Amino acid sequence: QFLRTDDEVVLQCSATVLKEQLKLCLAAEGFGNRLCFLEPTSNAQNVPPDLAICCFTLEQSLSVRALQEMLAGHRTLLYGHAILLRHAHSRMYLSCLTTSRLAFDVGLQEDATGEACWWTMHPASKQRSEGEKVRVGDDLILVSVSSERYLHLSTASGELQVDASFMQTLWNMNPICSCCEEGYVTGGHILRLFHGDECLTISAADSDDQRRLVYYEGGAVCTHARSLWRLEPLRISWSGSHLRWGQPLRIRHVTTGRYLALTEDQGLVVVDACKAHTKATSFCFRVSKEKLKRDVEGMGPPEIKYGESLCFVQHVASGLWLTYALKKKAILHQEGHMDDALFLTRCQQEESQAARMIHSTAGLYNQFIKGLDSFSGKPRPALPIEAVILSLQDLIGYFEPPSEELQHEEKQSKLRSLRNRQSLFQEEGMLSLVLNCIDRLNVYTTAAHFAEYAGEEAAESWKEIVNLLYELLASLIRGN
Repeated sequence: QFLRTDDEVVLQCSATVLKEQLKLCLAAEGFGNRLCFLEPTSNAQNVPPDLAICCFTLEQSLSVRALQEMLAGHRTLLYGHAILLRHAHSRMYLSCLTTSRLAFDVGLQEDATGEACWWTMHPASKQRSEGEKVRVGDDLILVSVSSERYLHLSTASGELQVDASFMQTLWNMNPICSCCEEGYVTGGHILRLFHGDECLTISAADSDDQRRLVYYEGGAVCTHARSLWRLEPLRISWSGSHLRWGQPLRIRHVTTGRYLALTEDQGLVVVDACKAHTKATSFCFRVSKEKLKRDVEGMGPPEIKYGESLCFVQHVASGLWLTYALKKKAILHQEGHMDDALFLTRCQQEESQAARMIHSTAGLYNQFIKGLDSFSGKPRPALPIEAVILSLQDLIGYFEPPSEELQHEEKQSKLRSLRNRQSLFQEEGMLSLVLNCIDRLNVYTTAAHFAEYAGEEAAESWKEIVNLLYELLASLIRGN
């Protein structure tokens, strides 16, 4: 019950809305948007929150003298210590920026250099004092080392934001996962479900089923992003704890961001987050199909292990089994089949990171296209110019080939990674998506012609965006 280094945590805070208390977590994307925002968690039962981009890892915890000395294993956090928080997804570091939305902005930093990415911990009442072990559940105050300001929740002008202000905000460092038993399935893990080879998946990009149906498919899918799922149990705290037979959970598709569900209309499908309520979205792993405890504040008993555990998947509300009707459709059925038992294989981080990058990129460029069609016919919804420019720039660096000066053995390995990272993006329809943005923009002869249908301000980035889109297209194609 004490926070240590290399622990996954979220930074939670409280706010009152419509005479009711709402809990909010510190979230950031990194790629495309460095700025931090707040993800509400109170409404979890109706709408699953976007937890993946909330998870932070406690890298280091140092005394004021040690941090000054560095600038010149599972260690416990003490009050007065300065911490380095690493974003799980982006691999970037939580830092105090130099821009203002007299207060700075809070966001992510490419590399942990200087004092900007360090935050000191301080007791929130008389119950804790400098040098005491920081306990799980404690309220705390966080101070930016670079600016000497508080990690602060803002209520201006009419929305909830984060910044570095002279006003104080109480923060809870709720633990996600601690040391876990090696080879066991925990929450927030990204994996594949195997049958018998065959794995659970949705159809390829631009398919006729609108990506809403679920299939058992073999061949190349086992190495594609469309087959990856994130297990999300119904608890914000200790969601990263060992999964247990019978424990309810949501199964989220990574690239599409949709949730495995049972529908009165269509049956077993995949559903939008805003329509993913508990009754429809809750599944569990069963040891068998027989007729058939109390949730714990910890990692709990390790029950399900990767590869070795054969699991039956059940829908909780209906008690229906996950079965089938080489590509066969996945259905929910009362009796199912004697061979319904799946096994689970953990997906490694490079593939896992890429799948999420696809999700964020798809949604952003789809917003950019939708905004273009709105004024396509109409001459004279703000376009995400800033985010698109940064997204493009980030992915160009992501796909950038190795330096020619690097050693042959290291070059080859780096080439193989780049190729596979490209392959994942390609198989998720990224080329068409980049192309669709180019065609829409090319409808215009010059930037001024574009300014006749869009803001002159928007037109000021027209040539930049179009060059960056072509540059990405080249980087996605290059064979390496």
